[PDB]
This record gives sequence, structure tokens and C-alpha cells, in this order.
Amino acid sequence: MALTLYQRDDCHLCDQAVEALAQARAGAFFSVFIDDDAALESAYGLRVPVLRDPMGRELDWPFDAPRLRAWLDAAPHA
Repeated sequence: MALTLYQRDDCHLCDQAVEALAQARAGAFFSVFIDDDAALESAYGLRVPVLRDPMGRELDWPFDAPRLRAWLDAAPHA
């Protein structure tokens, strides 16, 4: 319903992502594990740390706090 930050086994790459999120003060969201759906793995795989919105957009893995927020503001929240 809200945001969607795909993650995979081990915490590190996605860890930094969550950091930017928290920093950006995104808020609450839903986590999805790609470690189970090859479809998602093939779709993302390396781009596991992909930020998706309910509007129908995504954000690059590599981002910042103000860059992630500014991207968030681009869309509504709930």
C-alpha cells in the first residue's frame, strides 16, 4: 500500500538503504524479500535495494537523505 523496499539475505547493502530512508524520515513501509521469488531475483537480483512507490515509480539504489526525501515528496504519503 505504502512504500516498498526490496531486500535480500544478509544486511548491509539494504542496511545503508534503510539508513537513507530513516534519515529522510520516510516513515513506515512494507518490506519484501526477493529471496524466494526468482522472478523478483531476476527482475532485481543486484538491484535488490530498490525503492518503489504506490504511485508507480522507483528510486535508484544509490541515493541520499535529501535525494530520497525529495524523491518521496515527489509523491504523496499515508
